[PDB]
Amino acid sequence: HHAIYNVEVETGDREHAGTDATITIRITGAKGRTDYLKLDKGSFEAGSKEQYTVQGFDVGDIQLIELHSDGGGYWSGDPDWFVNRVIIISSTQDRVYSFPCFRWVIKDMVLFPGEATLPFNEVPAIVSEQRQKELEQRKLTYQWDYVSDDMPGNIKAKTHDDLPRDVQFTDEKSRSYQESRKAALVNLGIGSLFTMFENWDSYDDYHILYRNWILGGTPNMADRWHEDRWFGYQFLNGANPVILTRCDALPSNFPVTNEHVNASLDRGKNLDEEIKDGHIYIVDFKVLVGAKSYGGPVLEDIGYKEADIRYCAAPLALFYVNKLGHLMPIAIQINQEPGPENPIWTPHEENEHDWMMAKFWLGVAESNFHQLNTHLLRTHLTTESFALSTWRNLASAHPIFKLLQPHIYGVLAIDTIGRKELIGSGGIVDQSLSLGGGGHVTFMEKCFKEVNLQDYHLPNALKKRGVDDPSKLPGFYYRDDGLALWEAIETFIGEIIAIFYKNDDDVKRDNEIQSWIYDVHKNGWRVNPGHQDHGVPASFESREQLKEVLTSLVFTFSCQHAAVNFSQKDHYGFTPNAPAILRHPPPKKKGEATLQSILSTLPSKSQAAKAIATVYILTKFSEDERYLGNYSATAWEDKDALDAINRFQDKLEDISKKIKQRNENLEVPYIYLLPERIPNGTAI
Ligand SMILES: [Ca+2]
Ligand SMILES: [Ca+2]
Ligand SMILES: [Ca+2]
Ligand SMILES: [Cl-]
Ligand SMILES: [Cl-]
Ligand SMILES: [Fe+2]
Repeated sequence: HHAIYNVEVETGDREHAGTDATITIRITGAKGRTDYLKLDKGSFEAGSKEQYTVQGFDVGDIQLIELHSDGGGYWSGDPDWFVNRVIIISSTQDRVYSFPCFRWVIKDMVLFPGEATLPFNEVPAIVSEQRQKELEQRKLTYQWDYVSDDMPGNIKAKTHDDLPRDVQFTDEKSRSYQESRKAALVNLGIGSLFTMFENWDSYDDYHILYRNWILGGTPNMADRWHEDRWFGYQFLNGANPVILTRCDALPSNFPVTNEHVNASLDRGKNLDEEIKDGHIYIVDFKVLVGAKSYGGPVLEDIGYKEADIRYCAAPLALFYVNKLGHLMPIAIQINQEPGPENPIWTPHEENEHDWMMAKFWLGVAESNFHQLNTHLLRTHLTTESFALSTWRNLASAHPIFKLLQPHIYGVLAIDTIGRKELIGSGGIVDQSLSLGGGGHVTFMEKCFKEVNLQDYHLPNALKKRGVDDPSKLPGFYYRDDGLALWEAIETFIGEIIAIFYKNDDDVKRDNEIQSWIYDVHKNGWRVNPGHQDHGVPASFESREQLKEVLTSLVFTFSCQHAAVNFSQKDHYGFTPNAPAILRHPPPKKKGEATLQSILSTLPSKSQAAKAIATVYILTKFSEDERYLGNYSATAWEDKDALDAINRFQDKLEDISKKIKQRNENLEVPYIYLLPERIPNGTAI
């Protein structure tokens, strides 16, 4: 009683997926196991589907398989082998066994047939043993490390190439990244020569700086940045749509009166009435107090007491929804502590240059807050903790591992690269931000102390901010598109949960999902001295709770990151629209600003050029990117999971059509939350 096994192996299409190592396969079932059988005839190229017929002991019902690679011979260039799937038919069994993989094969790989399972679901003992062994190994490979006591946990890895191959960039992403860095150096050098002796004379001089870059079009604020309406617009639909809140009373330290702003109001009501009516909005950049900027200045409540010396601010700014539904800037106080030396500036300044300068100070605060808090910390660095916990704690056979895989990809890679090339001394931030030079890390630490997982729940966060009423605050497309996508992701995730978890007891009994959240709770977002609670539960008690955390996480990896990252070309491409460095301290009296003093405070030509270069690198989509819901490289087998995926993709298609229809009637289409433009993950 031998059996004949027909074995088909599908190698992934990605670069270097293939192998010339000698490959064998051991088959285990109810009756025993075969020896390692050779899969020897023909090549294993990328994208190949290769068939083998091997004979051995009849194992009966197949329960697991083991692939072994000899790691190549002397001439083998890249023996590591990326395997999509193995399909086996045994001559003795009236069944097709399907073993999804979608992971790199180094020397040994154990695979199980059929649908995903929770750890307590009934399977052969040998399957449970192998599952436990996988997780033991994961914990050795995937280890916690920390920038400081005040930063979320990251993966331990010296450089990108020290990362497990499963979490490195694909070669296509590495090429996209490395080529972007080369192109940026070339464009910077050519632009430097071209503008070398230019007398930087006017705001329009900065337009030259994006001209020799492939950005996907002229920044859409280039022609309108100087208009108060479009300045206001970007607090809803630009790169940092996260800080504006409804103002139900002026802060005590921001003493704006009806006299300051009455000339801007246009619905027939005074400031107090407009506040009650829900048409008054505010930003408060208080968190920036104490920030250390390059060259040494330290920000105080009052502001500040040839060298590269940079400045920031902690402003408050007031906005008004006018009768046409436009969000208009109506008052700015550049720093926190009000008085004659830190007054209230309005669009009605006697000296028009004073109002423009006030707007630039608001923009510098916004840029440093956006790049470091909204983007780097609150997408990349904080979600990285969850990516790491997924690898540490969820088995590859776990349905939530399968769900998260397409979404967690990239973040470990880019952050590992970034801990050198973006956050590191001399790096991207140091050249392009006021807070570069070291103050940027302290600032992220300060922000992290306040981070709560509830912040990542879009509907709750928009409601908390008072920005979710379209009748009071119209024209807010980040909200509208974000909420549509939140709902689609939440529906999908709930349907997936319902397939594998039949009730709350199933969640409670799932030791892997419990380990997963506890690892983040205890080791990931550590509540350390001086930290607020981080809102990370120590355990899961229900399917609804599991859904809310997964939805928050998936939405952040994909949608949130896209909205605050890929919006950067339009926001920052024309430097005066959004300066990230200022070179002189703020005014201590009114009447000082001239075009010339403004141009000397704004970023230099080369500072501006480096901001553009940075944006170019951080916004480059890889040629192998997969966008939201594209699950072509996922390990699902369950028919009901496949159906839930179908419904999700169809819903995303409907959302995409609705967004395009909405956009065809907009002066400035809002495109960053189209599903075809949202990567599954945070990869750049
Ligand atoms: Ca290879
Ligand atoms: Ca072949
Ligand atoms: Ca399908
Ligand atoms: Cl055998
Ligand atoms: Cl499955
Ligand atoms: Fe990013």
